[PDB]
Amino acid sequence: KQYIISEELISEGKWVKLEKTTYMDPTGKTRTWESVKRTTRKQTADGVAVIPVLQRTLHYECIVLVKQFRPPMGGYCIEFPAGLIDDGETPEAAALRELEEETGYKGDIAECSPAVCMDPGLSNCTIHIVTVTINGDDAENARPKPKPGDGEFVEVISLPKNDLLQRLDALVAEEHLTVDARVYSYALALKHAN
Amino acid sequence: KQYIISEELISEGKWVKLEKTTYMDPTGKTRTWESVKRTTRKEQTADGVAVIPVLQRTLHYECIVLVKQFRPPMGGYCIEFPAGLIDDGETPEAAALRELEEETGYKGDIAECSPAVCMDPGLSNCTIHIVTVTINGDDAENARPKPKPGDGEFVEVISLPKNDLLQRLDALVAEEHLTVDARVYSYALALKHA
Ligand SMILES: Cc1n[nH]c(C)c1-c1ccccc1N
Ligand SMILES: Cc1n[nH]c(C)c1-c1ccccc1N
Ligand SMILES: [Cl-]
Ligand SMILES: [Mg+2]
Ligand SMILES: [Mg+2]
Ligand SMILES: [Mg+2]
Ligand SMILES: [Mg+2]
Repeated sequence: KQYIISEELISEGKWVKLEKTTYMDPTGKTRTWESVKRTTRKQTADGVAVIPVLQRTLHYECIVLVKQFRPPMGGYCIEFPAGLIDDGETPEAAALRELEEETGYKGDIAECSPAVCMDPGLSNCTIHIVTVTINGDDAENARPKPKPGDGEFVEVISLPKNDLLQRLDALVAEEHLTVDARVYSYALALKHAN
Repeated sequence: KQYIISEELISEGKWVKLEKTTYMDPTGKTRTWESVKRTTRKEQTADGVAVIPVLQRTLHYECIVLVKQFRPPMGGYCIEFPAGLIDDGETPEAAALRELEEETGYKGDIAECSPAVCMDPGLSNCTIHIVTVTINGDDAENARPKPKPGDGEFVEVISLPKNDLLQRLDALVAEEHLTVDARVYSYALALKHA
C-alpha cells in the first residue's frame, strides 16, 4: 500500500549521504522523509555484527565485546565486534574476518541472520547478525592477537553470558560508557528468557 | 585518550543534520569523521525510546508485541519494537507508555528502563532508552486494544510468542518481503541461546 515515489539528494559526503525521500502514504497523500544512506554498499547488507560466544571448559561462557572511541557519539562505546562487508564477500566470511581483526579470536559459524535494519526511521543501514562460537581451549585462541586496520583502535572486553546485563550496567556506572542497543537487547533477553 | 576537537556542519535538514567531526586518535594524530545527528534532540537523556512489551495473560504463553510499519529510508516494511522520540520535558518511561498506547493500543506497566544506548555509533549519535513494559492482557482496558496513530503513522500490530520468537520472525520473513529490526532479532537470538 505504501511505496517509494522518488529520492532527492540533499548533501552527499564521501562515506555518508543525506537524501529527501518522497513516498506515498496508505491513504493516498504524498509525504516527505529526509532519509540517510551509506555510499560504500555494493551486496546483501552494509556490514556484519558478530555475537562471539567464547567457550572454555571449566569457565563461564563469555560474550566477546569491543570497546572503541566513536566520533559520532563523542565517546567510548561497548559493541559487538563489527564492520562492513567487502566487495565479493559472503556475510559469514566478513564475520570471521572482523572477529579476528578486532579481537584476535578464530571462530566457527553457528548461524547467520538475514539482513536486519539498524535504525529504520533514520537510515537504510542493515547488517547480518552472525553467531560465532570460539573454542578458547584451542591453541590458536590461547594468545589472541588483534590485527587492527588503519584508523581502528579496539579494546577487548569479555563478559560472562550468565550475568551479561548486570556486568554491562556496572561498566556504564563506573567508566561512563554507552552500551550498544543490540548488545543491550541481547543482554536483556538472556535475563528475560527464564 | 581519544576526544572530539571540532564539529562543523555539512548540511542541516528539518529533522537530520550531517556534521564533519574532527577528533584525536590514540597515537596523537588528527582524523576526520562524517557524523549524522538529529535536530529534534535538546535536553533529553536520549533521542527516543524502544518498548519491549511483554503481553502477559492467564493460561497464555507470554507474547512480545511488535509493530509493522512502512519506513521510507528502508524503502519497505519493517518489524520493530514499538518506539518513538521523547518529547521535551517527557521522562523516558512516560514516552515508552505513550508510544506503546499510540502504536498498539495497549496500556502497559513499567518493569525497567535502560540507560541511554547507542543506535549505530559508527554512523550517528542517536541513542534510546530500552524500556521493558508488561501488559496485563486480562485487564478490561487491554481487551480491545485500539491504536491511536498520529499524523503520518500507519501501524499494524503483530504479537508473537516469546518461547518461539525467532522461528516466528523467520516465518514472517519467508512469507512476505520485509526487514526485521536488529534489536528485535538480537532479542530473539538471546531467547534461543539462553
Ligand atoms: C524518524 C523520525 N522521528 N521523528 C522525526 C522528526 C523523524 C524523521 C522524519 C523524517 C526524516 C527523518 C527523521 N529522523
Ligand atoms: C563506519 C564506516 N565503515 N566504513 C567507513 C568508511 C565508515 C565511516 C567512517 C567515517 C565516517 C562515516 C562512515 N560511514
Ligand atoms: Cl551459540
Ligand atoms: Mg568495527
Ligand atoms: Mg576490523
Ligand atoms: Mg514509532
Ligand atoms: Mg509513534
